[PDB]
Amino acid sequence: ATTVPQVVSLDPTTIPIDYHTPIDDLSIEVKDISAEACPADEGLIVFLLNSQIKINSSVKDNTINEFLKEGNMENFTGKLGTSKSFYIANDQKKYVSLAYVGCGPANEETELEIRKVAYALVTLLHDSKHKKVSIIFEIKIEEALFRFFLEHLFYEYVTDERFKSADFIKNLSLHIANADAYKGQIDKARVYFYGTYYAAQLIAAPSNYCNPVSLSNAAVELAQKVNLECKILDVKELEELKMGAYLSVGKGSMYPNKFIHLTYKGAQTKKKIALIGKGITFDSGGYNLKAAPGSMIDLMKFDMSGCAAVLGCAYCIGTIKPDNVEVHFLSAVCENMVSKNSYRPGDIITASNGKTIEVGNTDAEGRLTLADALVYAEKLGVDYIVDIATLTGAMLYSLGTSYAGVFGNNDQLINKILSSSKTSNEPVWWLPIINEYRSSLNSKYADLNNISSSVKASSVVASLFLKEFIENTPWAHIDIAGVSWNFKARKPKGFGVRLLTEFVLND
Amino acid sequence: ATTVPQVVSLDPTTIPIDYHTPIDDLSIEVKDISAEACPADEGLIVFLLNSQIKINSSVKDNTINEFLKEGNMENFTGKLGTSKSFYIANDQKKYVSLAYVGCGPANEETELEIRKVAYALVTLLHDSKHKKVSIIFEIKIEEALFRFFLEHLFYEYVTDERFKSATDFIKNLSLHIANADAYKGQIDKARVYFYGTYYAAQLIAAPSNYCNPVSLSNAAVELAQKVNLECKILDVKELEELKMGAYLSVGKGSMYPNKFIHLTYKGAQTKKIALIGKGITFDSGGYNLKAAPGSMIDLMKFDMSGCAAVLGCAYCIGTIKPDNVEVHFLSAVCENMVSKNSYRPGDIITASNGKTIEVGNTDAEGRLTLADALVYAEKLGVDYIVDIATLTGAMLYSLGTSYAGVFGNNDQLINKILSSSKTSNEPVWWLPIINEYRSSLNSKYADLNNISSSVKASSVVASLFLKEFIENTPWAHIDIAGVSWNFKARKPKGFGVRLLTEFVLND
Amino acid sequence: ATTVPQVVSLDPTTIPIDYHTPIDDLSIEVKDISAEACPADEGLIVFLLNSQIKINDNTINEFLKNMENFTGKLGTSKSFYIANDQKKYVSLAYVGCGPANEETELEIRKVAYALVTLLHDSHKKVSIIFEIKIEEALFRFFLEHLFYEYVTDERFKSADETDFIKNLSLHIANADAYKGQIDKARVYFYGTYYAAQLIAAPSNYCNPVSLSNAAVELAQKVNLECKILDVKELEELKMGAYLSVGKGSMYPNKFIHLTYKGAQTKKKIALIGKGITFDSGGYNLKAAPGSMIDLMKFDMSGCAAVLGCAYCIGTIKPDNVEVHFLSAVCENMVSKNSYRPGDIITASNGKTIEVGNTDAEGRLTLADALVYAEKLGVDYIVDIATLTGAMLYSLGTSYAGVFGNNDQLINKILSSSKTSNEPVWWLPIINEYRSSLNSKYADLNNISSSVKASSVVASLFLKEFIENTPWAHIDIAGVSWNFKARKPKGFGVRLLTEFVLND
Amino acid sequence: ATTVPQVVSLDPTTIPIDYHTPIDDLSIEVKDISAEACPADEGLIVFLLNSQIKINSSVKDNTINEFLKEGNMENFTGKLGTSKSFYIANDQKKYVSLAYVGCGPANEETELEIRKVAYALVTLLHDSKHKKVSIIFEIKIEEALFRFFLEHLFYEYVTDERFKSADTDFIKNLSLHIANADAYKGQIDKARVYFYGTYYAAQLIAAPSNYCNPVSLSNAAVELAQKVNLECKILDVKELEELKMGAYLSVGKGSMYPNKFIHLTYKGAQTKKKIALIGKGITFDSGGYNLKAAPGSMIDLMKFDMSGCAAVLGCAYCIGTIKPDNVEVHFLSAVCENMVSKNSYRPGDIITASNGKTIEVGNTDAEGRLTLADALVYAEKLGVDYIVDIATLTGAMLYSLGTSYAGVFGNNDQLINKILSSSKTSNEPVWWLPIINEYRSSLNSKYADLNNISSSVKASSVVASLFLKEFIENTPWAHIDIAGVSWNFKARKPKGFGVRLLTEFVLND
Ligand SMILES: [Zn+2]
Ligand SMILES: [Zn+2]
Ligand SMILES: [Zn+2]
Ligand SMILES: [Zn+2]
Ligand SMILES: [Zn+2]
Ligand SMILES: [Zn+2]
Ligand SMILES: [Zn+2]
Ligand SMILES: [Zn+2]
Repeated sequence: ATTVPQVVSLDPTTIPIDYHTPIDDLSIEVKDISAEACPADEGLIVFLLNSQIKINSSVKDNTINEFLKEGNMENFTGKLGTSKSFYIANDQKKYVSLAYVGCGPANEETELEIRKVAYALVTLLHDSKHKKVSIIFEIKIEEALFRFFLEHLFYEYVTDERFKSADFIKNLSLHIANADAYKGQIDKARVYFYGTYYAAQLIAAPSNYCNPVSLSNAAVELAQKVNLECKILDVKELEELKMGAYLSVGKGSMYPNKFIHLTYKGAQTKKKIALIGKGITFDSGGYNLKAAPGSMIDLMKFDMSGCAAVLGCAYCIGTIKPDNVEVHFLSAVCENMVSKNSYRPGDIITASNGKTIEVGNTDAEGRLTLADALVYAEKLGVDYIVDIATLTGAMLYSLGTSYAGVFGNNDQLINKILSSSKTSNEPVWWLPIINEYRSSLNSKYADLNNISSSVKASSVVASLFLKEFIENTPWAHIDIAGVSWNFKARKPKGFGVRLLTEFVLND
Repeated sequence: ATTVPQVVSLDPTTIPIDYHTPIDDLSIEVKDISAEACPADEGLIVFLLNSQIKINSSVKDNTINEFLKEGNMENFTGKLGTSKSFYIANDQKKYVSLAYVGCGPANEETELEIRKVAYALVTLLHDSKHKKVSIIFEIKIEEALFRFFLEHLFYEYVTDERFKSATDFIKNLSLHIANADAYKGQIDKARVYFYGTYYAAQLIAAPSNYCNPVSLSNAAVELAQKVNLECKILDVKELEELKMGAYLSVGKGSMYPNKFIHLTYKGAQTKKIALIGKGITFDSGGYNLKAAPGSMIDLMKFDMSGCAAVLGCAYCIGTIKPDNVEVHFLSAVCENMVSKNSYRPGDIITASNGKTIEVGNTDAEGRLTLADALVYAEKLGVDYIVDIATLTGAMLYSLGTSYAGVFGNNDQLINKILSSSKTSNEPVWWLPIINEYRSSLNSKYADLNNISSSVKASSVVASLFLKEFIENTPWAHIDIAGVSWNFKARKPKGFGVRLLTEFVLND
Repeated sequence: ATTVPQVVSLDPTTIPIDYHTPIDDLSIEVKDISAEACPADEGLIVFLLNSQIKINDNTINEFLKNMENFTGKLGTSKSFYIANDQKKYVSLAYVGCGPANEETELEIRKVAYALVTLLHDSHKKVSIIFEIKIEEALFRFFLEHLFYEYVTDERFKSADETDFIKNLSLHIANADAYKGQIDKARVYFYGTYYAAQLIAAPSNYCNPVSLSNAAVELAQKVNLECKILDVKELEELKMGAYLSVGKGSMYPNKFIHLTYKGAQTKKKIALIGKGITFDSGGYNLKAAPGSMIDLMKFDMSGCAAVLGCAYCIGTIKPDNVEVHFLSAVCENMVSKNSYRPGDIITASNGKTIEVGNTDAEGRLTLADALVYAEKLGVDYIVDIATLTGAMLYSLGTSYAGVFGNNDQLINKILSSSKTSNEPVWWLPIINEYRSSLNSKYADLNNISSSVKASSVVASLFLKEFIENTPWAHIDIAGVSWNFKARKPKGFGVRLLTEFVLND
Repeated sequence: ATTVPQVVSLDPTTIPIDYHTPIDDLSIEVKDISAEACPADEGLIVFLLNSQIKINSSVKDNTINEFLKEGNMENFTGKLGTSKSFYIANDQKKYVSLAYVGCGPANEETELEIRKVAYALVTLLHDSKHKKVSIIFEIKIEEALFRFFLEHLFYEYVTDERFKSADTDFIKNLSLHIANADAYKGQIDKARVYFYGTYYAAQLIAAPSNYCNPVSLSNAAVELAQKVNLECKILDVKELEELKMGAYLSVGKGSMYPNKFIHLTYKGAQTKKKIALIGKGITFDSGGYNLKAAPGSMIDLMKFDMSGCAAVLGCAYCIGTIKPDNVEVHFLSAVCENMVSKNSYRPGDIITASNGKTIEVGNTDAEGRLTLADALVYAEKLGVDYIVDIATLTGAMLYSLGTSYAGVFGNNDQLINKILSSSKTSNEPVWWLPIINEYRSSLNSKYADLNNISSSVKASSVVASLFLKEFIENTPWAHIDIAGVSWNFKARKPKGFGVRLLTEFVLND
């Protein structure tokens, strides 16, 4: 591991990462709701019900089953997110916990409803210490949405304690009709959960823990754990490659720039893919400092969410090991700071493809690092290039906090991203690259400016800028500035890991 | 002729409207580029050419035709928007004006390129006083886009002089293009579509002291008489009987009574559509006054642009008179002012459908008027309800100034709007109604709030609020807040007229 | 049309004005410091000295030759009590004036303030010894400012003749030359005091109706012709710009037009003053930090200065000059009836104006006043008005700016500024900015698209309503109100009077 | 000291400068409009005409001359900036390019109109492949404005491509036809020199701050002094500390580039006035800890905070080339960079100027006047007759005089009127603004002798001039504030404002 520079001896030198979660010690069984009815012998028994629908399945325990047949759920409505739990004596006179969780109207369940049900369920788990949990699915739910339910359940259940100064559930039974049609999703849920969990752990780490050096060290360790080729480019080689845009952003930082390049090569029993993640470990804005009201400087540790989503996907692909596919996981990591050595508003810098860029705003630094990453990616000779980045805060005013935005130059590639959004249940919406705004990026002296003089549609403008660094490879750009961080829950979502993994696997 | 209330005798009482334009005195002829070559007789001959392509057409005048054969256009390269013009003597010793206008690379022309070509060409006309103009189309262009070129040409050519304190225009226009017979059907359509846009732009550009709820409803009456449409203007008392509490609350603070415009077209019996346009003749914001930097209060005469596009569509439909269709043109017209009688932030109002609304912001008044208009429209028993409105300024940060956004509850109707966008060449993009934001509209005391507490995706939120007033009819919503007013040119676009007209005619 | 409309019975119906001041009960005499020496006697004796220069009657003329601690610096002061031939009494004071022969309007304002501070903290007989060389015009200015700082405005206090000086003696070398400036000071002081009283009057007291009634009262006191134009006459005159501004006010517009005609033994002048009794900003409301909405009663300072000069001219009554005192008075408020941002209005000369900002209303009223003044067939048109807050960032709070279309008229304003000692600085009308006032639909916009030089833009707008008459424009937005003292200066009265009397 | 420090190897180490323009390859001739009438034999012919005035000059080609006697102005008004182009066969039946250009009403042309006419014609030169051009002046212009026309023509004709990644066809022959041509022939060489001096200053200003830093800028001055043979003296930090320039040195504390004080000296041949020209030279102004973060602070354009230094160096080129007699000129600039760092000076620091006066730093973004203070002290120690400083000092200028007229302050009426006279003959507009003594107390400090800003007076341009006057004791001194006029916001380029103004001021003394 490369040594992390420190100011005082108390500065941390590694990112604490939990490579083991309570889910690793969890048994998970899918059982037919009728032919393998829940015994209700210990722990928690949760019924997932639709609005104004009564319980229809049975439990093998006579006492509990007789209570259910009374059909008295008090004021439980089945309304989405509502909950009602209580303890009751079994046939062995042990007290088990029964619970109803509402799922909304029947046949209208989407990722939204799934997340609300999983959250309400985890609220009861955090308020208890059961060893066995039984979930009775009295709802119609597709296989991929069933897997997503388990992924989100685990996401809400496992808390992050790495930065606090201060016996979980061991068996999980899932009771649903046609159980055999869902068993193939269980161990996929394990992988997708941890990849998302890994990404969130990197995003939540504060910037004094997660810096360009420690984050690159973590990618080196990751590549060894899931058996990937690993290459970390240092400043000297970056200078040789003429990555002027990427190197200029890091000038003001005490941490040297680190360009992560991991490669997965599957068994030959064809397609080559480049995944690029924005990796700004902390974005102060530069001399265009984030000082305006609402600029959320205290949350800018999450400007490497794109890089985390790529590394989380690297875990998933490195674990699943698909055949006949080659994937490169890339991220130009650095830190955007204020210093005597920082690059200034108005500076003109040269990208690795020779194009000159006038820096109209140093807080638009992400696209500068992506420009050199895109040029690097196209030089690899891949069939598709996909980048994911917390780019434009204007995403909060367009799609908002639930739906990410995808831009691209190839309709076929865009449709693959939308498909993976459906099977991963990470919502994405297609937005246009409007050529009429291109002229607002013109510069009097440089080839381009990195920000627009006239156009307020920042997300569309930023996509136009990035497009200038792809010559003729199918390319797509996913802006997760609005969806990466959950402002209400004050935690990351790990958004993008499952989306990118589905894109690689279906290809 | 309802009397317009005045404060001083100098206050105007009508909207000046030009029912006759120079296009009504212009001859338009489409001629084959080779079999009816341009004679270079008099006036202006403009060659529309692509990048790095030589002139291939011919003129019947031998002096000029010999000049063209030399193939020296100096430094004109064909780049989009560029132009070169000069005067040269023909076979009769008369000085003719020749010109080249660049249309960009070949086979890449869209509504964007066409608008730029038409603008560069009109620059030459406004710098001249020719009686005859000949446009030589050396480009590949589809019929609908060819019609659009003419519509926009006239749009840039005819200037608005109604408010200047201060015959002289072209009389013959010849269009030389290959396979000319396929384009002749478009001319009369261009004449009607142009004036529909021209008419809408005149209502929008009229200042609010001229265009108030009374004078604009008077104009709608006159329009209905000139194109034979059924007309009905609902007054305050009838609106009170219909319990339009939301619409009426917005107008409480104005010296002009509310006026609900209802025009109806019914074609020969040889589908039923409701078109709703937002009609705030001036939006001061109310007690949530538009005082923040960048709120553009001086331009808020444009908050009736939706009403203008509906009336412009009414002219087009009332003139073309299609068969087998019935269209209702609706607009709840009012004015949002500050007064002792104004409704306050925090007031709870009741809509015509019984739902109570807490007014979290008086500057979110358009959706309140549309709410009662949607209830009114659904009572008519129509097959499609489409509204168009300058709703949310957030559109400037999402799609920007070129593309309008469309929301809806019915994918088949949304796709009909998208299809109408392609054949009208008024760009529109489909944006989602994200149900996760609906709870952001909940009110502690009323059924709904009119603005969100948490979500900043203002355009999505507004669409969720409007949806609460559509019970069971296919409905679509077009947000033209970003595209209606051309900020750089300081004039309106008349956006929506041709989009909505194409919608009615196609089915 | 002459009674002030009221919302409640307690709303005031007229402006309280003090037509008599303690200065009218004060006897003033100029004595030669050498010939008729100062007779010490009993009372206050004030010494006006320069820096590092020492003083040069009863007992203390040998007290004439001690003061130490007092250096003579500008504003410094002392005190002492004396023997006398008779004996046992007085006060005697030193007050500095800074280095010798470096006295301008600034130094004398501060000297007069220090002397008034002595009087405010204390007699009936006062003597001021002028051991300084100041010319006759600045000598009158010292007495004008002394009275200005001495008379307090108590019209709006709730608390309730014997409190003031009654005899003032001024000892100065060659005193025969200054004797003529005494009565001119009395006239000039009250003209400035009168203007200040109107400006300080709150907007609920001073409104378009009560201000026009005050003009009616003033004209009666100096026999000036007075004509007040009402809405109906303004409509037939087509003053659409001026009437648009007042649409949202509960007070009807009132156009003041006084006329003075001297005895013929020639020159015709038109003086225009901006008269917005309160400027809320309209729908372009003054809500940003720094907009000073609580002080916008001073947006009729120009009208106040014009009426104050009407008093002086109506009192001095110079020969061979005809003067017209004009002010389109109104109130800029927010209401269902107010004109909106973006409205297009028609001025009385036919030009259409797009209202890019309802807080630029002053120039709309002046536009119709200028057209009105030019139709009177005069030789010079001078307007004074609190137009642009940019003046605070240009010349500041001490110097006013003057623009115009005629160099000779401008230099006459500049020379009047020198003899009136109201500082003014000449600023340019830069024609390159004219294009920024173009409107896509109207002939003109009232504000600029791109140019931030806002005081220059405003003058370009005003110029559009003068066809072919010498015209000058004085922007007093920065100098009218004394922000640290929280009172008006009455700026412009003496400047305009000097311009009229010198002709 | 001369090495440019770099953070990465890709950081530039020199300011690219075009020392050769297409104007250097263009032949220019002035011919009498009557005794040497244009032949209209080849190339492009442009007539400069006033509104509603017919063509009055003739031309040798009888076909073209016949075309001229016939109107052919059916849509040409002569309105300012309008034009009309023709292709016409001459006596030899070859097509000739001929164009009309409107200059507005007669006898009303100022620098404003001439700037628009020059722009209109650059369009025709760009849209024409003719490399021989003849301009016929059918308008009344004095010598100085005629020179200004050529200067601005060149300014708009040449483009700055030093920072484009892409990539010389220009006009080669220019004939100027005007009445009484003999009186205008001397303006040609002057316009050539005045143009490049303006062009050179605009190149230094347009250079981004990572190219133009205190080191590379002083090195450019060294190179300029060699090319034009001037004495060059660059004072480094150690000598600056010896001279006790605490104000100037405090501003650059937070920069990675060391302070560089440029001192160029011209001494004309003896056949004896001494002038000192000081330019503000902040290569980048972030504002310091008083960071430029407020809306409209234009932090992305603050590479132009050395526009004064550029105008002085551009003047040095002109004086070094023209080489007037019996004049000694000093070209000074205290160059530095105002940055945020652990080493920067803080708001509220008290620093000591080289004349002993202590200064409380009420705002670190008012650093320009602090560097000028030590530069003014240095300048008066030279014992000169006039001191003139030029600086992008107060953003308030944009609200007072605006984008077209600069402001001049000073302590000497005679020098101020010389600056105003230079403004008329250089056609760089300037307006005289007052130093109002009543605001002086607003600069007093409870602890220091002075504050660098006022907290009560908002007339910041006047206040700044009052501050600078505290560092001139007994020498005629003028101060030219070009913050509003230096940068053309609509065109997005510098003007090189001040070069010709200062050169005219030196030459006519
Ligand atoms: Zn950023
Ligand atoms: Zn960032
Ligand atoms: Zn609104
Ligand atoms: Zn609205
Ligand atoms: Zn105002
Ligand atoms: Zn005002
Ligand atoms: Zn600064
Ligand atoms: Zn500066």
